Amino acid sequence: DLSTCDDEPIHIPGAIQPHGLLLALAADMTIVAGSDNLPELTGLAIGALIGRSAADVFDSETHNRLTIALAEPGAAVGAPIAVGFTMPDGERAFNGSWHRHDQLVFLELEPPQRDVRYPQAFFRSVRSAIRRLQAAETLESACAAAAQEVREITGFDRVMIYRFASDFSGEVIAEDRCAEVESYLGLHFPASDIPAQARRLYTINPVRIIPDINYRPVPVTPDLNPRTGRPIDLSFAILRSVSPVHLEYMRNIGMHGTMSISILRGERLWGLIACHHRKPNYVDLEVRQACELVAQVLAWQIGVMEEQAL
Amino acid sequence: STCDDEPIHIPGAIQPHGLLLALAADMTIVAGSDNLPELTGLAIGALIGRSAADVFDSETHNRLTIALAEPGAAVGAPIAVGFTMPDGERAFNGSWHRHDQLVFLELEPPQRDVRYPQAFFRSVRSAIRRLQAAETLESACAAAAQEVREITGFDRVMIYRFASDFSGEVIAEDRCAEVESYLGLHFPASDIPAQARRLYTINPVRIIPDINYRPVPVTPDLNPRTGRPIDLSFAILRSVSPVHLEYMRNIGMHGTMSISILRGERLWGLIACHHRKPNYVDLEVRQACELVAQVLAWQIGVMEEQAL
Ligand SMILES: *C/C=C1/C(=C/c2[nH]c(/C=C3[NH+]=C(/C=C4\NC(=O)C(C=C)=C4C)C(C)=C\3CCC(=O)O)c(CCC(=O)O)c2C)NC(=O)[C@H]1C
Ligand SMILES: *C/C=C1/C(=C/c2[nH]c(/C=C3[NH+]=C(/C=C4\NC(=O)C(C=C)=C4C)C(C)=C\3CCC(=O)O)c(CCC(=O)O)c2C)NC(=O)[C@H]1C
Repeated sequence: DLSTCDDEPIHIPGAIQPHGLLLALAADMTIVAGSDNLPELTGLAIGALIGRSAADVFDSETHNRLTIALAEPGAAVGAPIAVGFTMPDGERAFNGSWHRHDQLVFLELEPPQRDVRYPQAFFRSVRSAIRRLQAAETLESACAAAAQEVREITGFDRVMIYRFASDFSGEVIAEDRCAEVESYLGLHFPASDIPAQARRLYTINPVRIIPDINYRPVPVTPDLNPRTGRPIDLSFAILRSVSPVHLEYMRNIGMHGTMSISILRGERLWGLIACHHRKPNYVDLEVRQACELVAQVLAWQIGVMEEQAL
Repeated sequence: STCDDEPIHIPGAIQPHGLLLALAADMTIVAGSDNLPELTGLAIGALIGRSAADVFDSETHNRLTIALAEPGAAVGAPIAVGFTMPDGERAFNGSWHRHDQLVFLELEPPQRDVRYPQAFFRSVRSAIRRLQAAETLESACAAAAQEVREITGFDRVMIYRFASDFSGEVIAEDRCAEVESYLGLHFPASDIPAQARRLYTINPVRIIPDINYRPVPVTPDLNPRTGRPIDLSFAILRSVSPVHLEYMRNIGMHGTMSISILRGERLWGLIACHHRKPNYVDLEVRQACELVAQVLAWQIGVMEEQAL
């Protein structure tokens, strides 16, 4: 008390965070469910899109891009996709990401933030970040370089490299932060801070962001997968509404924006790049992707160093 | 030292798929490519001595001043460019670099395509996974060649490793069934002479989308600081040795791109890409190919086996 930790079904909250929209599609692209904010940011209104083809809802270019993406052999758990609608109004572009799960195709839409951000310049800077990281030659220094790069690209107040021990307790082994915030370097945390069902989720889905912990959830309606007759599994949805217990925990330490990226050493959860901001901090899909690439390169380095000996 | 002698860094010309402008440190226009009127409606004659502010829009001028002002590294970076002009305004995909006391801008008209080229992140994520699963140098190079071919669509992608005498061997390859294999062939050092090699050690990417291009003169071809021809070593548009052009014409490949594989300071090898037809490589693509080369070189280093 609390020892009910592992029991919360965090993957089926029936709701998302309000900063994007979510549509759930059948394989033939009929809309089966949608976030209740679909009228505002866009159409009008769920009961109105339900049963319509997503293809009569978005762009001709978007439908083509999605058909290409979904035909691409080798699963992948989805990817970015540029999305546009034209409506009675009414022409909007979104940063989309799709994914397949639970026998549905999900489309999440985020309005493009930060306001350019020339992508060619951003790719070049990502390459340079990767170069600095790959030049580190010890575990702490690779971890510190990783935290510095992520901090640089995301502007987060405090970026921490959290390493799991064999019992899933953990320690902050590297950190880059603004001098105004507290250091967590060297601090140890028990396993129950990230309970077993979260660790499972974070092994299969390596990126999460909660830009404002004080958000009001938006329901997904109907919250019923027609393929299962049960609530829709939002495990792979970037917009998934998270456990209220975690949000209380964040409020408790005074950080209203958070993101973390799993560091996967093979198929195993080695640690996290954990990021805290004092106020809300929205991070574009492109920047989240750069942070994922950083964790991927860092994981590879960690493995090479682990194979050293002997 | 005979194939060594061609002054490849000073051709006084570029390839016609972009334009080049050269600016003094105070941003006045020093020189530009003769296709300015065709691509922009403005003449070089009307541009020499004029300020960058007086020529590009304010947002471009800002981006560029900020990029150049950034302290520390970078020979250069990508930049989005628009022109001020009475006839209106045109957007270009830009890079700048600094070299020989000049600042260069290279600009290409924006991509217009019926096709859907692949995305930087997905392509790099997938390439690292594959490289990482590899357990030998040869398999790591083959994964690199296969990823670069997938990203680019090139008919043949080869990993060319230099020996200590700077001869070379194609140690991995991916190709379409329609073109011959070069896998396991050795080539003499003369195929990439000493001055090209030195260039390719400091400037790691080269692209010749159409080897039968009509070179476009840079005017004036005279650096005001230096009284010598404009040094285009870091220009991605530089017009390339016509000897190397004929070398490709002779093997029927009309589009090429290569990326250096660098091991610290040493030119270790090339990712060499051949296409039968001209091949204009998407800008996101060339960056992904560059990152593949950097991660491969790291991996080659690891397999070399530690910390000096
Ligand atoms: C009994 C329930 C508890 C609990 C539940 C819980 N916690 C999470 C998710 C996270 N917990 C995190 C822990 C840390 N962040 C840090 O910075 C550090 C130390 C440096 C630790 C130990 C992290 C990073 C997450 C991921 C989310 C994020 O990045 O902010 C969940 C799952 C939330 C969700 O995905 O729905 C749950 C159920 N935490 C507890 O302390 C006890 C009371
Ligand atoms: C005496 C002059 C000769 C000569 C000159 C030359 N060659 C280059 C540049 C390249 N040569 C290349 C060689 C290969 N490409 C391949 O695929 C293979 C086989 C696997 C080989 C040996 C390459 C890759 C380049 C870089 C350009 C590219 O990627 O297409 C230059 C310099 C061109 C320039 O940068 O201006 C010169 C002067 N080559 C000869 O064979 C003799 C006759």
